[PDB]
Amino acid sequence: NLYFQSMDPTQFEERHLKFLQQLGKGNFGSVEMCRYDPLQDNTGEVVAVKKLQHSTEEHLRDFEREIEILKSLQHDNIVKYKGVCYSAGRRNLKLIMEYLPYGSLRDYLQKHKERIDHIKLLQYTSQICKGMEYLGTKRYIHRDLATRNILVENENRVKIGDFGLTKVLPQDKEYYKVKEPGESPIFWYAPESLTESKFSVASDVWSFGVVLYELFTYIEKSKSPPAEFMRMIGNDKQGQMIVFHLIELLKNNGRLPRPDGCPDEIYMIMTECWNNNVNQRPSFRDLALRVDQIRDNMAG
Ligand SMILES: C[C@]12O[C@H](C[C@]1(O)CO)n1c3ccccc3c3c4c(c5c6ccccc6n2c5c31)CNC4=O
Repeated sequence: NLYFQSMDPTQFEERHLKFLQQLGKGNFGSVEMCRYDPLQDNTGEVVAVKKLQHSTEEHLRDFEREIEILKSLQHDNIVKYKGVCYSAGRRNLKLIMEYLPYGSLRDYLQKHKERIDHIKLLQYTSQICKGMEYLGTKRYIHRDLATRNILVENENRVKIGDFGLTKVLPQDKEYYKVKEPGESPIFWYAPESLTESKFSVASDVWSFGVVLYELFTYIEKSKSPPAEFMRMIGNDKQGQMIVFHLIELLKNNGRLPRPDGCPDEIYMIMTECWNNNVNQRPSFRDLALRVDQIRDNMAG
């Protein structure tokens, strides 16, 4: 009460934050490209700005937690927090981040196959694992690992990007039980996430296996996890029947197929991440080491 705590409201003043264009839609909000030009001389820094799509009291509270999460993270493979803009005369909140020119990893794989080979895919895989190791040290569960939520700075560097679903583990437990679910990326979910609403570092590892799958399909049409799972379930199915069949499929060892051209060793990593036994999944530290040893064990 007596003394409130707030980010520096003069760091990014709304009157110097110039809207350039929309960048995309993410968890609970949208992202725009702006220029922050306090010397109004057509210089300044380009930045990315996240804003809520539905500014309810609950969503604003969740957004504050998301902002605090990102601000607490400093890592080469996590998108950089820059600050907050208290816009609308300090009666609104927007998140300011660094601008990463190539957008989502999902879109980069589709648009820039000319400069992607397996060496680059393994490099991105390694970087993703290291960012996830770092999140683990803060007891953060990302909860939406997918190439749509990873960002590309340049052909040599990717960064985990969208923290809209991220949760902090309770102090006394190794999982977070979500008790108000909204829109769920079910084709990235671990089985215990589908059946018990339990999220953990190990469920992030499951989803990382789907990310690895995505990388090695090169976002080829018809190979995405939704398209492949729907092909296995039956493209006709609708509503909850889809979830029922997905759960039944995963519990009895149905899995995404090996992508064309994917080495058996990379597919085996995917398979080990996709273990119904939560405790037997590898750690992100195991995965970073194994992937970097594979990379290092090539000639050169
Ligand atoms: C919504 C989304 O818009 C596109 C990619 C994206 O993640 C959607 O796939 N998107 C871009 C498309 C083309 C160029 C740049 C971006 C971009 C950026 C960010 C984000 C970001 C941060 C937090 C949540 C979502 C974010 N996006 C971002 C984003 C953060 N910094 C960015 O440069």
